[PDB]
Amino acid sequence: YNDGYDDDNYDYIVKNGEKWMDRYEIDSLIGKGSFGQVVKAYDRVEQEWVAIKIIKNKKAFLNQAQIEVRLLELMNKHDTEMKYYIVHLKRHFMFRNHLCLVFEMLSYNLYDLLRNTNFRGVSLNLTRKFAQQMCTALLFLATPELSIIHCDLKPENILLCNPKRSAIKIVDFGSSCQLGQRIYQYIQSRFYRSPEVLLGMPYDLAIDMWSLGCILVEMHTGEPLFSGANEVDQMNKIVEVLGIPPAHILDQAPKARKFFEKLPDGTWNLKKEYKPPGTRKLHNILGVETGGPGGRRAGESGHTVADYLKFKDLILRMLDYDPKTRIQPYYALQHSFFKK
Ligand SMILES: Cn1cc(-c2cc(C(=O)O)[nH]n2)cn1
Repeated sequence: YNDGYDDDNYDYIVKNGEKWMDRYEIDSLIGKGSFGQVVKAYDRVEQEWVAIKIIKNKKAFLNQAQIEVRLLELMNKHDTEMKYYIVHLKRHFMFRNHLCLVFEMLSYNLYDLLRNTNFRGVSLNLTRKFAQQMCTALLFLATPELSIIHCDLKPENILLCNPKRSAIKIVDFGSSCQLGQRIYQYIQSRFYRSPEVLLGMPYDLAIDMWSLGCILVEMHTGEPLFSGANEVDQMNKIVEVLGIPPAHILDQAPKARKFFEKLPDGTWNLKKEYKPPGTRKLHNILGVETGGPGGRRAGESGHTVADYLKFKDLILRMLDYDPKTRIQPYYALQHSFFKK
């Protein structure tokens, strides 16, 4: 395989200590994905640490990574400080028949941060810092020239700049596209997957705001909001919290009847275990009136009933079933939850 450089997965066989083009010293493997691998490397020439994404030696992944490079370079062009919430691609090159994207070195992902809380969550004040940054990132992505749908927002794809600060960036535009082909695909990681995608409808940038709402509840509670074992379980768990989707959505949805039944009067209900629809209130999940998630924020700074009510209002607006009326990033940033 590839003069002995590749395994039977078309991944490059990483050897710690290896030196590339008399410039990069491979330190270690920090990441694996469907695209290939991510390694920590010291760039001798610029005297800095870098994350090198080594794409599999297979034309499908190489072609996809060429779109990824194009989108990252498109974002890099922009003369705005909002692009500093997106991972910086420094350059790319072909090496031993692998396309390599050289990124800035970031730190732990938000999933590592949740594991460090022992899955009990971070303060509302830290959740607020992360929410403000992520809404600015999505405001940037929805710049008309860009119109980029990330398509895979989740804690694992949000990384701290460094382990000491609250500063974060979005990584992994490997699954990303520009708005244009209004088509259905099976996309987003299941826990963070929007009702429109579950329902087989075409998607737009609002799917990233759905994911963000799920992420921010999980950051504070310590656990995924909607942890489906499959699509039916995923939709059932969404309906536990938010109730039955609007009829005008289900009437247009190719996969409506995978989860719902149309009754003789044209109203819809869940198909033939689960809490009844709308019984698992976000009010109760967040512990608005009971000192936060499992009561653990009882008498803490900036954890008032009014603080929780603002958070709950913002999340409910991000978890709108209707992608047309789902809150857009600018209006999220104007939300009273951010007024301190
Ligand atoms: C620590 N670190 C990981 C990364 C990184 C970037 C990506 C990506 O864009 O796909 N994946 N991992 C950067 N720094």
